[PDB]
Amino acid sequence: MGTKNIGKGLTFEDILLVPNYSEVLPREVSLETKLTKNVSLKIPLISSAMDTVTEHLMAVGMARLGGIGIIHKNMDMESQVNEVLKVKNSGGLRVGAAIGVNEIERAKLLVEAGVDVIVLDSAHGHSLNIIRTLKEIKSKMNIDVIVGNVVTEEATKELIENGADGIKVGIGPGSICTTRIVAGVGVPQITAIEKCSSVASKFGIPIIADGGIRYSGDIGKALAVGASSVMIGSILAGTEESPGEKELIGDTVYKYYRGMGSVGAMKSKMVPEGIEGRVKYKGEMEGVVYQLVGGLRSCMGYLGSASIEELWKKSSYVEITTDVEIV
Amino acid sequence: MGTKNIGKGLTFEDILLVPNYSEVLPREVSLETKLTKNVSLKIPLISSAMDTVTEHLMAVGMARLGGIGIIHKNMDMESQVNEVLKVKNSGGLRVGAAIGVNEIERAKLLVEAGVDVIVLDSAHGHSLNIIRTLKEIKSKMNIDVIVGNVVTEEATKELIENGADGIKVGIGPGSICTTRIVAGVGVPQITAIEKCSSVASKFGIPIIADGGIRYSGDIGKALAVGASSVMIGSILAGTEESPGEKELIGDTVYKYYRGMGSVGAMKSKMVPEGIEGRVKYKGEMEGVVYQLVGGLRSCMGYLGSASIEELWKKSSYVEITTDVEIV
Amino acid sequence: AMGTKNIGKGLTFEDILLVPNYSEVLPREVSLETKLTKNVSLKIPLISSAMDTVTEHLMAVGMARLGGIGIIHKNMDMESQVNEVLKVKNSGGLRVGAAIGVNEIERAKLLVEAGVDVIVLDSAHGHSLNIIRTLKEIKSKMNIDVIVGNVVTEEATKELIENGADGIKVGIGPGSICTTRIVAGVGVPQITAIEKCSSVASKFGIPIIADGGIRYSGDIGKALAVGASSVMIGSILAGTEESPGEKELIGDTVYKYYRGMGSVGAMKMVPEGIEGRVKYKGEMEGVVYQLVGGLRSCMGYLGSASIEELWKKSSYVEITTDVEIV
Amino acid sequence: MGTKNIGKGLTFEDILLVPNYSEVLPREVSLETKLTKNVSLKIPLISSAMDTVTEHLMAVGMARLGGIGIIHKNMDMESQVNEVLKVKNSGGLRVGAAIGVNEIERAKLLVEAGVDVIVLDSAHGHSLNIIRTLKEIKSKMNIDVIVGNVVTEEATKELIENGADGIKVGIGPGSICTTRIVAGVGVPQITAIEKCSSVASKFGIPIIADGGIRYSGDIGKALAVGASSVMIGSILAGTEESPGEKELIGDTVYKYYRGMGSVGAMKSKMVPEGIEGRVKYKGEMEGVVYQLVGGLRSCMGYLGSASIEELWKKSSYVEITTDVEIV
Ligand SMILES: C/C(=N\OCCN)c1cccc(C(C)(C)NC(=O)Nc2ccc(Cl)c([N+](=O)[O-])c2)c1
Ligand SMILES: C/C(=N\OCCN)c1cccc(C(C)(C)NC(=O)Nc2ccc(Cl)c([N+](=O)[O-])c2)c1
Ligand SMILES: C/C(=N\OCCN)c1cccc(C(C)(C)NC(=O)Nc2ccc(Cl)c([N+](=O)[O-])c2)c1
Ligand SMILES: C/C(=N\OCCN)c1cccc(C(C)(C)NC(=O)Nc2ccc(Cl)c([N+](=O)[O-])c2)c1
Ligand SMILES: O=c1[nH]cnc2c1ncn2[C@@H]1O[C@H](COP(=O)(O)O)[C@@H](O)[C@H]1O
Ligand SMILES: O=c1[nH]cnc2c1ncn2[C@@H]1O[C@H](COP(=O)(O)O)[C@@H](O)[C@H]1O
Ligand SMILES: O=c1[nH]cnc2c1ncn2[C@@H]1O[C@H](COP(=O)(O)O)[C@@H](O)[C@H]1O
Ligand SMILES: O=c1[nH]cnc2c1ncn2[C@@H]1O[C@H](COP(=O)(O)O)[C@@H](O)[C@H]1O
Repeated sequence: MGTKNIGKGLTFEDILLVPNYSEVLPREVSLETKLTKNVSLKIPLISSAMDTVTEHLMAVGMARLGGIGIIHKNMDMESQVNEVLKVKNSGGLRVGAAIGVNEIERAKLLVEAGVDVIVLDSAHGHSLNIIRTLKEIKSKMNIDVIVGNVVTEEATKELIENGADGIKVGIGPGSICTTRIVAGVGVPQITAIEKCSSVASKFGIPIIADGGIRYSGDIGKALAVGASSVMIGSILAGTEESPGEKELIGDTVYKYYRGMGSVGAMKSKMVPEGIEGRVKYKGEMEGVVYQLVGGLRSCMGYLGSASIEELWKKSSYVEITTDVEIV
Repeated sequence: MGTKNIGKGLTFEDILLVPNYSEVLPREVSLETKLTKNVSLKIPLISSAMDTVTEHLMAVGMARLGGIGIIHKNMDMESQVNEVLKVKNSGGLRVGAAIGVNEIERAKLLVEAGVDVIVLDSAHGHSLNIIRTLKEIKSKMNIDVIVGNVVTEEATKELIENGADGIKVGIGPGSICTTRIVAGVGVPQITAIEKCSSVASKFGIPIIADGGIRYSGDIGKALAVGASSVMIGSILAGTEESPGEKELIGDTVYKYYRGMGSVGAMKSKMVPEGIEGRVKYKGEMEGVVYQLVGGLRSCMGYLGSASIEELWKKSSYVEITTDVEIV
Repeated sequence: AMGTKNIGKGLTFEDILLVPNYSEVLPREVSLETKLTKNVSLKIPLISSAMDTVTEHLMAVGMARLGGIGIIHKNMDMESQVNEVLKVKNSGGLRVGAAIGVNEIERAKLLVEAGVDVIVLDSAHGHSLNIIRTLKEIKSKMNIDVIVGNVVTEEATKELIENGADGIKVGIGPGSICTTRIVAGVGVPQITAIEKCSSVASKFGIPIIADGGIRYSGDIGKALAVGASSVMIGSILAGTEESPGEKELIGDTVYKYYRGMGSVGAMKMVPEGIEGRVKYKGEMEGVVYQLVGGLRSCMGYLGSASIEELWKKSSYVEITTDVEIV
Repeated sequence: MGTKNIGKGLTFEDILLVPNYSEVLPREVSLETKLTKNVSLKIPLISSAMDTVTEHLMAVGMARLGGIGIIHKNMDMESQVNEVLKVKNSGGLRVGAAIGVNEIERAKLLVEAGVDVIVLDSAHGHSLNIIRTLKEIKSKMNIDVIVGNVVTEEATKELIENGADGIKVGIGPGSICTTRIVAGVGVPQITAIEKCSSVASKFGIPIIADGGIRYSGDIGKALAVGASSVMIGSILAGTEESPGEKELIGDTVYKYYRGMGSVGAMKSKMVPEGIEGRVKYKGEMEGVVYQLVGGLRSCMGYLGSASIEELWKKSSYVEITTDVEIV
């Protein structure tokens, strides 16, 4: 009854994947995927380009486990290049790096330093400035470019037309995100993946599902509705390999975790669109990633899918509504 | 299922605005709007006509920042006139003043005092007494009259036909409102703005979205579905410029904030339709208004809208369902 | 809706809001006169519940004086119930009701002889053989208006009316102290239940009593708006001084006992009500004043000068379900 | 709005049963039911095959009250056989026993020991391994086999065609279940029973509703939408007859209750799909079961159903939205 009402948006919590006939065990499924149309991964996990999540140590950790880390850009170009070189000089290991609009010089140095992918990011990926930066990169240098963040078919189509090698989806869903309350803007993440994958898959362009992952189950849901990989922040921020500081709040140890659109991140008249928060310290990332990969394998076993491509073809979900004390 | 069921009603929390292709930056958008058909504002913010929110200092503050304040009527005619004169005597600043049903004498004195707009208020705007008062004002004096509060198409049409220069929308959504629980009456504010805007827009008559604003994001939502401006109470009640008293509750400083239909406000056999509450002290209104305006600019940027006219044209929304500890 | 046994969405009071109409009537001007049964009228549409923590003679005298009516509960010997009814009648000839259960023909007889104005035939499941038999037997042996409940369906409403019901009490599920939903898994949301039952009863001119679930004055307006002629109230009145419930100090607050008639204590088993406590509210007149005031406000918003007009003009909208009150 | 969306899933809390005309009292209803196509029970209650719920003492209690207990498999074959023999030597009492995939030797020993039903269970019942194990059992020995857990029509149909004598439904609903959050997989239990019973009732094959029972009212709901019986874990875990350990926490006594997919159960590199929890100690199981049976009787009385078969015929439900302090 609303003219401007385009429908009901679903987030991860709104749905559950329905089991299929299965002939494959969790241990047997292949988790190989495409990061961009020219770069592959062994597992579909990416660490977020945030200054409390990913520098060289996190990037090295991610790559060793078959994923990839995106070096954040909240540092001068020289330091970012050096972080990339740190990962690259640690054996033949893939690594990514973030840039912002009009940062062509930063992009050039990164590419020279041997980065495998450039992540061109903005709060609003479907914009004139972003597209102009994209076209400039593709014409000046030889590199795969992931562009984001977008949530619509139209955005996805236009970015692909201008040379996007990967599409990053997510406005609204981040754990430290306040765009939804500051600007009133967003799209629930399942719906956003569905819309963007509906265009991108037609062109063989990978969708990165960015933000809102809380449990391993969410990874399965994101991939099932069309994503090729997921980008993760808060979960990895609590690990020993994250660059964030530590603080003892009362009894337990916490790691700092802040949005790149927070007051503190922007200092490194403002209208912040992210908070500065704390997450519980969780130790080594390897144990953390193992559980995440373990959960996804279990999911794909339930859906009888031996690969992500198969999962796209076989998956379906149900909408759900939203006395034992756990030890 | 019920014949009397007119459908599902949405409030601000129920929806999220969808991003469009954008070639305008937040800093570049124009927030100019019409308060009434003959009075314009530089920003679409109005402070509520309540005795804990708007007297002359709040009204001056709002006017200086491009908005307007409505002097409340919980005082003798002479006192209300003097408050208006205080705003008027400090630069050529705009100001409004509230009156109730049959208060023709008060309105006359306010108009003579140079008030820019009269706000004819009632719990139930769509009524015989309100219409009569409106017609009497329009025939005895020359001034723009805003009439409210209403939530239906029929109400909006009738008030416009009888000469209303602006329509104030909102029954149910105010933070201190108990009409919904005392009378069981109301309409969720997004739905109410849509219904009323569907009639008023072709007439070129501005809709004021009154009540329920908690975050800057809500302002964007209100304007996007048809409103020309928003009226705000509780957010401004906490500022140093509001007339409410201060109380120290344990650790933090609070300001009094009460509905004009509360027992205490009606004392200044009763059946109250508002509560007497407290809100945290927030300091200078300038910083508060800065954030609100900033959030709206962010919104219009996401929606590629360089003006409010453009926002009405381009906006769409999605209906939504309703680990990190903030520092 | 995907399930073959799914008959649709059920709405309770909290699920909806009444939409304002054009109004030419003030809250003070509306008439609250209504029918209790097709032969008994009331000045206000409020009934106090037939529970042993809510209504004995003092509550029933309170209700009647204010324009409503009280239903004396049946958790007492027959002679005792008659004496309560006689206490109400001895003071101004005020109207009063009384509850009976299935097969309690002797009790109904004594009550009618005592001058009761209406008999309330009550069961957990009103649409049953035993209830129908008792109803038919009453109508044939004595001359009295009989309210029957509780029911939630069109077919229940129709059959009870065809067997002589003078009023229909609607409510399975909504009571504040009710656990039928949890114990039996049974019930219908109260807005939907009133709509279904009134759709049948309005054709025969038989009043609907909306029983249970009232928390705020606004709920009264909603119930009447969708077809009810009156509402029955328990927990709100249970905290008043006129209620027969005991009082207990818990912490720094005085509480009144309030228990379901299907609770262990009331029956003294598979209980379908809880034993609870409600905050003490003082005299009932002030409480009833607020309730009536809120309903007047509602009828003013909906431009309805009477309950009849409210039935004709009312519509509602479905809704989704940092100012700190002093 | 989503193509892979198969609809809204309902759990127990989402519905309420609608009363029918009744000519039967709660005390008059028959609770007799089929456990499998060749085994009948006096009441439709089964205790879960978990090591904190059912060993011989629980199984004897369930049998004497008219139901049945399923001896868990987290013990050696000889120990499980010994538990079965303990129940059989306590008079002619029904008893069941659980096996996993490929546990043909275990099944043979249990059958030779006089077990009345084999419960072939897996996290994902609709799989190649489960089907092969089923066909192997049916071909090598003579016993009724209950197979689970499944949530779909296709799964139900295939297991039945391959010789299942009972179908256990439930992926998602258990009180200690985290398959939902670890794998992102599940189906709300009312919907799951509906889908599976739509197939199984055509073949006269009983549906067991497994998991998520919290109140007696839930049993009525499960049977009403097509189940022949319900399996219960958490409710019975707190009884004196459960094998769980006891522990004082504060001033209240708790019993241990853990998923069989918990790390604690699998110890008796893990990716658990159940939690380790505690439930309040509730004394003898007899009083507990009495309330559940009484609740179901009350339900069938409301629905005018003198038997479960009649309940299937007459039942309907409504979908619902989801100041008195209890003593
Ligand atoms: C929200 C955000 N990042 O989010 C990542 C995707 N969820 C973020 C990161 C750093 C700074 C900021 C800040 C600077 C706080 N805010 C924005 O940039 N907001 C914004 C609003 C509308 C538009 Cl159209 C544009 N734009 O680039 O043209 C930007 C935000
Ligand atoms: C609720 C309210 N204001 O709300 C502002 C808009 N949300 C308010 C303010 C002062 C006094 C009151 C009081 C006096 C407490 N309440 C009403 O006036 N209620 C009301 C109900 C229905 C009608 Cl039909 C009429 N009417 O005069 O025609 C009035 C309420
Ligand atoms: C639930 C209830 N009253 O509710 C009033 C309306 N909500 C109540 C009052 C006293 C005792 C009880 C008790 C005795 C606790 N429970 C029932 O009577 N339950 C019940 C269930 C199904 C049927 Cl079919 C019948 N029946 O008489 O035919 C009765 C309940
Ligand atoms: C979840 C569960 N039981 O649930 C009972 C019914 N809800 C459970 C019990 C013991 C171990 C486990 C463990 C071992 C923790 N997890 C699984 O077995 N998970 C799983 C995932 C997908 C598949 Cl395709 C299969 N499989 O049948 O090969 C198994 C889980
Ligand atoms: O300040 C911000 N505001 C909104 N989103 C942000 C901000 N900073 C980072 N993000 C996004 O949030 C994601 C992480 O989401 P999380 O894993 O749910 O913590 C990142 O990959 C970014 O896309
Ligand atoms: O007592 C009352 N009851 C209901 N609404 C009120 C009352 N007093 C003021 N209002 C409305 O509530 C608005 C403020 O809502 P808020 O900004 O959400 O606090 C005012 O502009 C009035 O329209
Ligand atoms: O024990 C019980 N179980 C269920 N309903 C009850 C029980 N006792 C009283 N009731 C109902 O609950 C109504 C009161 O509801 P309340 O006003 O919401 O407290 C009564 O008028 C009865 O219809
Ligand atoms: O570890 C587990 N993960 C998920 N489900 C489990 C696990 N262990 C047992 N279950 C299921 O949960 C049921 C008990 O559900 P409850 O009665 O709601 O506690 C059992 O009968 C099993 O079907």
